[PDB]
Amino acid sequence: LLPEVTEEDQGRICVVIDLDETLVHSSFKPINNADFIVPIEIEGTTHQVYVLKRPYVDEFLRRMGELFECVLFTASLAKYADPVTDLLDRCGVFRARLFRESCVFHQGCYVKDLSRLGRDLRKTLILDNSPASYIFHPENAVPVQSWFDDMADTELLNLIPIFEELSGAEDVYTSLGQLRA
Ligand SMILES: [Mg+2]
Repeated sequence: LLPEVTEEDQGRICVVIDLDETLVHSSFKPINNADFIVPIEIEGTTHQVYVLKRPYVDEFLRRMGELFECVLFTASLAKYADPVTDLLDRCGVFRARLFRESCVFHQGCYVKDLSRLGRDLRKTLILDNSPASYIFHPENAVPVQSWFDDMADTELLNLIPIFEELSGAEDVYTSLGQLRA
């Protein structure tokens, strides 16, 4: 599902990161406030999508790129997720981008089956505001609050030390256990 790990990612934990409401929040409603506007052609017609970036996402993503092998894994469709991530990931942090079709369908949910990834699950984390994405691996999860438009959010700032603590772990199940301890 994922390309072979690179030379530089060699010993790194693999962190799977969701897009909508975790890193960004999108809408069809025009706003003046928006960080990006992306044209998406819908059933062959063209819809402006207005995207707000979550506070600190740029610095959060940069640090993560220094510490982990970062993957984007979203249940949204590529035609949306690729341009939005292209503009969001202004430093090239994501090694891979997986979309709706790499998810499994579980009666109406799209689950991110971490075991299809080709990485040691003892060295994999998932960051996602929907517990339904991680039905099969809640023990690898680092939950995060949904975000929409709150400019005073500091959740990604709060989480940086957390991942800083985790980044050298040999088994995430032990580490998350001691973090929660
Ligand atoms: Mg989400």
